[PDB]
Amino acid sequence: SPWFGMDIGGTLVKLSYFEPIDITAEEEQEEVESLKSIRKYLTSNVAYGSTGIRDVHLELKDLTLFGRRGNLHFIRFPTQDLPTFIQMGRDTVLCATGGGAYKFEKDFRTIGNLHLHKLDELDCLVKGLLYIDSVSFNGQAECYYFANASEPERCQKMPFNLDDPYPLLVVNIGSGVSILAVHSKDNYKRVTGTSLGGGTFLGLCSLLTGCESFEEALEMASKGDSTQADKLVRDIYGGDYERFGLPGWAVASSFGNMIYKEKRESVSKEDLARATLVTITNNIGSVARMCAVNEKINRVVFVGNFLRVNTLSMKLLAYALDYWSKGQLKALFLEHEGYFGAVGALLGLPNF
Amino acid sequence: SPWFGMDIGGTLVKLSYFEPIDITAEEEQEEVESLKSIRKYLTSNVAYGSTGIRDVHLELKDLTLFGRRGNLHFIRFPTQDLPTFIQMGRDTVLCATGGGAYKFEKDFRTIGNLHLHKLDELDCLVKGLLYIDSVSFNGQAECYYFANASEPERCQKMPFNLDDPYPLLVVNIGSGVSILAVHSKDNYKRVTGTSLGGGTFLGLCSLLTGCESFEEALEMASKGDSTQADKLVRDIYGGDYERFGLPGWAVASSFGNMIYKEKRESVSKEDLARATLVTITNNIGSVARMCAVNEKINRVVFVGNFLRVNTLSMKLLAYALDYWSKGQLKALFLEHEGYFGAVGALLGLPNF
Ligand SMILES: Nc1ncnc2c1ncn2[C@@H]1O[C@H](COP(=O)(O)OP(=O)(O)NP(=O)(O)O)[C@@H](O)[C@H]1O
Ligand SMILES: Nc1ncnc2c1ncn2[C@@H]1O[C@H](COP(=O)(O)OP(=O)(O)NP(=O)(O)O)[C@@H](O)[C@H]1O
Ligand SMILES: CC(C)c1ccc(CC(=O)N2CCN(c3ccc(C#N)cn3)CC2)cc1
Ligand SMILES: CC(C)c1ccc(CC(=O)N2CCN(c3ccc(C#N)cn3)CC2)cc1
Ligand SMILES: [Mg+2]
Ligand SMILES: [Mg+2]
Repeated sequence: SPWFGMDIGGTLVKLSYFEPIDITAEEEQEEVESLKSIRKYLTSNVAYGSTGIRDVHLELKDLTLFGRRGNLHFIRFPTQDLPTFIQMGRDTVLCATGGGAYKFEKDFRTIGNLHLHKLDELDCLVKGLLYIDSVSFNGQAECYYFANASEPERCQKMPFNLDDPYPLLVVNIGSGVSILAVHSKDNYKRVTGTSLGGGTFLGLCSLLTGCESFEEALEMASKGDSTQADKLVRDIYGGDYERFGLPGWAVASSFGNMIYKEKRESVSKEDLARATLVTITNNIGSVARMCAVNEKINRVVFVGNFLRVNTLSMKLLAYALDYWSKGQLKALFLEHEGYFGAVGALLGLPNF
Repeated sequence: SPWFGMDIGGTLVKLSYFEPIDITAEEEQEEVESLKSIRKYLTSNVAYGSTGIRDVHLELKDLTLFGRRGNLHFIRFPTQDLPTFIQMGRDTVLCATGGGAYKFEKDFRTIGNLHLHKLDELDCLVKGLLYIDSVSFNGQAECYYFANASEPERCQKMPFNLDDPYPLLVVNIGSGVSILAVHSKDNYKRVTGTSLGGGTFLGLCSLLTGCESFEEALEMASKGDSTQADKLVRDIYGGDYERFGLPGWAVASSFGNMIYKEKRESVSKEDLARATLVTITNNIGSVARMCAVNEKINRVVFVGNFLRVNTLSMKLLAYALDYWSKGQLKALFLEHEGYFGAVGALLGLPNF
């Protein structure tokens, strides 16, 4: 049986796969050809079908897991294409997490003799996050922050140490947003959540701009000016609102300038894409800040695939969290952003 | 000099006007004709120009203020039309608040010999709110809640007593959102705010549906089905997420179903209008709940003109705040929702 970990979310399926690299002579002979064929298919291709992608740059090499040396691979594809994955599989013990482990439980059992073990979404997230950080990213730090995020001339990616991680606030930006307070390896709760996450950015941006992919919406947002759509504090006061420390550049009303017909007619798609990203990102950071104050936690780590190849949101979160907390909260990020549930599911394998 | 109070916000100008009803014989003769003309223009018309509206139903009659009996009138018009108001005025001491008191200060001084006194936006809000509640709404309660908001068969408007108001959380839903913790009549702070307020609803709904007015967007939203655009918990899990008490009907990702091209092509404008309202309203209630927990305040009062003629948002806030706090927080509303700053400004008149 191959060692898989699967996180089936609302938008993306994430898969962690452990490739043994210490296969002896007798072990190779005992291999069934279908197992040799699966391992060869996964390691010789980086694109699977039309929508499966292996993130090669995230691979953990020479990892000791369950007493064996191997490489840990990270693979993703849209949940919309899970029926194709299952039909491929019908041509093994599967630890699965995310909402789709329950929604698609009966579909996985169409694969004969397959043993599906459902694991809690946020239980695997914590276990996966603490494991990857503990084994490091091939000797490098798994966690990083943006030093001097208030100054763009100095704002640069710098590694961050989480050797004693607790207490920790985890902000999981997937389709929606889950916010976790991690007090120890076995003591953690879901503080709250918000429904304004990656799916809101993607869904709204698709309505407003007609973009056809997450990467395309990010590309449009990088060329736009969100202030063409948003109403700023200085549009209401003429400048700063000194009494309550609100700078003129702060957004008073997201999309607030779109109440005027002439401004809707002069706004571009790139402006709307950017305003969507800024609106979603600032609201996530603001909610994260409120939970951090309530939980008395000053380390806020952001995960989930809303932030993959999305440096704009990361810098925005880094600047905003630092500015609005007056340097008392630090925005932290992790190289394996969206795969921690898949890893945590894989780690539940010995329990069966 | 007529007694005006003016709150010039980002979207709407609010005006409170005190009409003396105890004018003696000698007082009437000493009246200048322009003062008789202004008083007659305001009390004999309910529509001023093309965009000014007097909310007759809110009028406080036989009010004793500054030692005189009179009626308190409530008038509104768009800030976009303030130049017309000023040009009418150029054909008096003015206490003004809101961001526009600073942005348009030089324009008000084009009226000769006019004395403009700027007052803090949230200072007038608190003073105005506590005053209107103290004098009551013509013998009726100014404050009301929705009893049994969890059950639609019993959900009905019921008056609420605020005779000892403190402590109080005030959630001012204007263009953006301001959240205030009121600890006493002179001790209060702005806890935080969010940029997802009435202007976001109006601005986004205009982009998505082409609606031309706030009332039209509310009319569209009442006919729509927000679940056509939003991704629910049961769309991800297949049902409830029992582990963390998330019901299947809860919104996991606002506009999250708009990532699929076929769902964008079958969604209606009414659905998008409703999803915009639900998204904005739930986020406001969720932020209000987080501030209430942090401030240890269980009375949350919502004001601002996002909720005028908007019972859908009020019931939504009443149900959501009660559900997610398990009955520990009460959503409260006030009949004079958007006029408290204008009233508070009027009350600063003796200080000059
Ligand atoms: N290739 C991609 N396709 C789709 N969305 C992408 C892609 N890359 C990044 N994203 C973003 O990542 C978000 C989903 O991230 P992810 O953490 O995988 O959520 P999820 O687990 O699938 N949904 P959830 O059930 O809430 O956990 C989307 O809403 C997008 O904003
Ligand atoms: N006739 C109307 N015209 C415009 N907006 C309306 C109207 N009726 C209700 N609204 C809503 O009320 C919101 C503005 O309420 P209001 O409390 O007056 O904010 P404001 O003071 O003008 N802006 P702010 O500077 O943030 O205080 C708008 O964003 C709409 O959602
Ligand atoms: C007074 C009226 C006009 C008004 C002004 C401003 C606002 C909005 C507001 O007050 N703010 C914006 C959002 N802010 C953030 C943003 C990101 C992070 C992080 N990480 C934390 N906070 C808080 C302040 C409404 C109405
Ligand atoms: C686990 C993933 C799929 C997920 C589920 C759910 C959510 C959203 C969420 O968790 N919630 C919705 C917003 N909620 C509100 C709404 C109104 C009020 C008030 N007044 C208070 N809370 C909190 C819970 C994200 C990701
Ligand atoms: Mg997920
Ligand atoms: Mg206002």
